[PDB]
Order: sequence, then C-alpha cells, then structure tokens
Amino acid sequence: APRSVDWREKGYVTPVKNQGQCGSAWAFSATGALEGQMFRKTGRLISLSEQNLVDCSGPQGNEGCNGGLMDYAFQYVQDNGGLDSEESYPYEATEESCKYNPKYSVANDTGFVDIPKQEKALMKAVATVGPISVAIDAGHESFLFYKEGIYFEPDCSSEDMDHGVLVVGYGFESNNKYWLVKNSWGEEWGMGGYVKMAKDRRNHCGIASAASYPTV
Amino acid sequence: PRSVDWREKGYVTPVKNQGQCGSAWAFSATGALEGQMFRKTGRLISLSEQNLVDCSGPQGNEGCNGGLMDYAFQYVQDNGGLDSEESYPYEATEESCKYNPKYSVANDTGFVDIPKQEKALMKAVATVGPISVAIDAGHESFLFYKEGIYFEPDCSSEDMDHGVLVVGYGFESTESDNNKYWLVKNSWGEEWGMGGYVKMAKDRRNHCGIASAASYPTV
Ligand SMILES: *[C@@H]1O[C@H](CO)[C@@H](O)[C@H](O)[C@H]1NC(C)=O
Ligand code: NA
Repeated sequence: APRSVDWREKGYVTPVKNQGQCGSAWAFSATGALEGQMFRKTGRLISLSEQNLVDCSGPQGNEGCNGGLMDYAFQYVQDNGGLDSEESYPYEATEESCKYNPKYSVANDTGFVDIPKQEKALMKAVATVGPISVAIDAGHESFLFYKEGIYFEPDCSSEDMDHGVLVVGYGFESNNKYWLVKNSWGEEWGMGGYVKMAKDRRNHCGIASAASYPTV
Repeated sequence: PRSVDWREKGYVTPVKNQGQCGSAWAFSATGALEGQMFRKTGRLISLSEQNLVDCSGPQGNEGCNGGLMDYAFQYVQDNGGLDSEESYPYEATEESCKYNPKYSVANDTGFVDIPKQEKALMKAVATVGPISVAIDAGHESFLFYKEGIYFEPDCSSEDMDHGVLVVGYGFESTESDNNKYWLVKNSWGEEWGMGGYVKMAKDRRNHCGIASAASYPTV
C-alpha cells in the first residue's frame, strides 16, 4: 500500500550487470530476484552466477543464450539444491558445459510463486516481497535509446513481452506513476542501467506479463 | 591489476542525492566508511549523512555550508559510532544532533591521508577500497556530464572542493595505457552522469591529478 518502494535503498539489489550479446536476460532476471530473497533471509547480498543458470538449467527447459524463463531458473535451483556465486562462476556470455560446484553454493530456494497478470498484484508483491522478475517488451528503438524519464510502451502485445528484467520498486514523478526496472544491458544503457516504466496506465496494459519470484 | 571496480566486489551502496545542501563531504565520508565496514564485516550498511551534518560541527564541519571528510572520520572516532541511513534519514537541511548510540552500525579508528600523487592514490584504490577525494565540480560540462571520459578543463587547487568517492579505475580503449579513467561516485542522484557516476581522465600528460584531498577511514 505504501506509495513508493525502492529495494536498492534497502540493500536488496546488486549493481547492474551486462548480459552481452547472449540472449540470457532470463538468467539475470532470475538471479536478481533470488539475490533479493537471499538478502531478506540472511542479510547478506551476494551476486549470483547467471552462467551457472545458462550452463546447467537445460533440463528444466532453459535454452542458454537462446532464451529461457525465470521460473525454469528457480526450479533448477530447487532441483539442484544450490547455485554458485558470481565470483566463483563468472559470466562468459556464451553457453558452455555445466561447472556447478556445490562447495561454492551461496543460494537455495524452496519453490517459486507466479503473480497474476495485473498491475495491482505486481504492486502488492513488489511492496511486500522484494525485487520481482518480470518480462517486458524491449524490442522498440525508443527503448534501445532510452536515457531518462518515464517510458511508455507504444504498443501492448503479449507475444512481444519477452525480455526478462527486475522490478525493484515503484514511485511517482509528481500522478505520473512508474515502475523502477533494472535491466541487464550494462550501466551505459538507460539511467545507469535502469528504466522508469509507466505504471497504472489507463489503457489497461501492462508489464505484469510473466511476473514471479522464488520462495526461500 | 589494470581494472579495479569495488562496486562489483560489494563495497559500494547505491547512488544517493545530497539535494541543495552543500554536504558532499558527508556523502564522500559515508561512502568511504561503508567500504571499510564492508571489508571488515562483510555486511554493507548505508550510513547516515544527516548524522554527520547535524553532529560533526565540533570536529570542524559546517553542515550544509561545507566540511571535510577527515572531520567526518574524526567525529565517528570521537563519537564512538555512526547511525545507519535507515535510523537517521537524510533531510537536506541542518538540524540539531539526534545521534542515538543504540542505532550505531559503524565505527572507525582514525583515518589515513594519502599524498597528492596519482600513483599513491592508485595504490590506495587498488589495495584499500573506495577512497574519499575532492574534485573540481564547478564547470558546466561537469554539470551536464552524461557519459564518456571527463577532462577537467583547468588545474586549480582551490577549486577542488567537491567531495566524491573513487571506487575504481580502468581504461576505455581496446588498448589500455590509453584512455585511462577513475570511476567516481557522485552524490547528485542517479539522474546525473552515468547512473550517478563519472569517468574522470586519469594519468594525464599535463600532470593534473584529482588526488586533491585523498583519504580513507581506518577500522
Ligand atoms: C564500536 O566501538 C565501540 C567502542 O569500542 C563499541 O562500544 C561499539 O559496540 C562498537 N559498535 C559497532 C557498531 O561496531
Ligand atoms: Na544446461
């Protein structure tokens, strides 16, 4: 119910990372959400290994640099019973064979929860839980070139909502409401790697596409 | 090493905004102390600038009208504590002291001043963690800075009076030993610069440094 929420301020959120030319956004979105939930549990923020996810979470349905799903990532962590740190298992921006080492695991999870495709539901989750994984439409040139301000999706379509990102908060610029959204295109994109997305729009849509978060 | 970046190592809180209050000194000091507390404990906790603004007058600080990061570090020593950002929020104006020792999350033991050589600063950055320094922030092109390498347009000791935090260095090029820069965290919020950061020209050939008033707290 609070009118603003920002989880970075609360220490839940690692610095912005860069996926490279590898279609692995699903992995950065997943690690973001798990980093948040591990922080809540332990109080220790530890950057998590996307590469671990990209290499090893095929059996759950993920396709490495060719795409994947935050939920499949959360399921891998449960099945696997851990996930290595970013430090122990660094990002290569390409799919290699699995190198999971249990001795370097710094995260578990216990399941995951899908949120309904409603901006009100997303609000309640963000206010309550921590950073939330979602997928957005990242396809448009104006989003490529984004620098500042509230970004308005020109265009509402389910199919195109397929780039994984992390909702770390919400606020208002004033009226003029926005989600605070951490991307994985490095800190030179957008507002040091962040974007404010228009929120509670009027025209009915919609970034609560495939919203979800792990349980710990 | 040829690149250092303490953010990636967990040392650095998110960019804060000092507002219209002349308190960069306090944000620079808390950034440096947040680093060294992390190095010690492995817990990263955001520290109160308001606590510094309100309470470190007796060490020589002047709240919203200026001060020095060394004075901040001295206060934390003398005080025997510093409140968390959460417990003692930033208001961008000077009020009466409200330090509560029950809410202390940081100590220090003193501080170390670094010589104004870019090489002595490089060693410290490489070896200690994020370092407090003061730069010249007065120029319009620094105000409008968005990306790339920033070149200080003159060298002038008296104008280097805006406290910031050096959190690393590296190089632009595909080369290295060319287009070197310091990574510098500002306190002008995340809409200034590159997410609140600036890459400052490093190892220049006119021998103008930025290691003006360099120091870090000991813990
Ligand atoms: C800091 O040091 C003081 C005095 O030695 C001690 O009483 C206090 O518990 C310490 N506080 C923290 C947060 O380390
Ligand atoms: Na795999």
